[PDB]
Amino acid sequence: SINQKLALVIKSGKYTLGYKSTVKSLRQGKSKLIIIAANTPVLRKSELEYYAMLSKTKVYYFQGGNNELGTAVGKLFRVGVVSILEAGDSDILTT
RNA sequence: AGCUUAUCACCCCGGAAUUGGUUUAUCCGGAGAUGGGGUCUUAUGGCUGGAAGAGGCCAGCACCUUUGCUGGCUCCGGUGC
Repeated sequence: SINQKLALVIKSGKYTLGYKSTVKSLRQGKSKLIIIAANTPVLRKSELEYYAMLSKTKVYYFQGGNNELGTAVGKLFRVGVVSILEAGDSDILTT
């Protein structure tokens, strides 16, 4: 269950929301996992994948739109991409 | 004609729930709000050149007359379903 794993990292780990801040984290090497919404434009999705290739960052594709991804991270606004800086008690990186 | 002048739009920094901003009219923001600093269109307005030498309003003089001559002032504001 990705929703339960993603909910746990919010309460303990360090995360980052939004496209502009995610690219900054990948550029600095601080990112460990990126989650992309289903309805993200392909050109933006293609650019994010290219950035993760250069920094050797694992990419996960969320099975839902930006409305659904925002709910999973416990926010009342749409989220297009989520960058995980470091996990806490969750094992999302090892699953 | 020169300088300058803008709602909208756009850029940089930054990263938002204790949701904020905002129109008479409810729309916008992690696809990046509010905020701080910038860029641009010149509708339009301001100052200056054009240009006071013009035009306007008066006063004092010549005189059949071709008809003129000499003087001053022409400034500074307010208001709107």
